[PDB]
Amino acid sequence: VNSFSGYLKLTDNVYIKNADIVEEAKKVKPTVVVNAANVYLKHGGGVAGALNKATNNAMQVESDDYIATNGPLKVGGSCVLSGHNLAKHCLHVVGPNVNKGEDIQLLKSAYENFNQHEVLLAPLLSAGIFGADPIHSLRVCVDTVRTNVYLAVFDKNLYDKLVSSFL
Ligand SMILES: O=C(O)C[C@@H]1CCCN(c2ncnc3nc[nH]c23)C1
Repeated sequence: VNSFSGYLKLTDNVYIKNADIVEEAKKVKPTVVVNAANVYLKHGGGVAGALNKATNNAMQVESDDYIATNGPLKVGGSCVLSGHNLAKHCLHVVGPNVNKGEDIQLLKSAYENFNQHEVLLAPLLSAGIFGADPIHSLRVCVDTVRTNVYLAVFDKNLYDKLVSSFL
């Protein structure tokens, strides 16, 4: 038993809810919140901008130090940093950005990072401003992640569509 509430169960291990991941994160304090990061950890908009804003820019400050030491992430890759006031840890995961021409097949590699964590609160990778089809992101998620993932979908219209079209 864990503290996530109001989720619909899609599979043995994948759950979904219409929620703001920032507000969901501040209430659950999950062990891991996933950020929809880019390779530079420049948290300007979308989920990342919103998560970073909720940390009063502390996420960005920590991220800039990470990049200065380690260089950029790979598309499909991840790093674990602090969760600040939102979670114990933040798993920054880089899904392909269709609006940059990145290969959608890397979406599976991106979701594989979730398997290193027993339980996660996450957005749909490559959705939103990253330009992928969220229905496809949810299919790849279900077919790739084996650990317990709680998906927060900000848009109520999208949430209902994802549920109604799920196979
Ligand atoms: O509806 C969804 O979950 C998908 C969208 C796609 C566009 C970017 N996204 C977001 N952008 C800015 N703030 C957000 N807070 C929660 N999600 C946020 C998520």
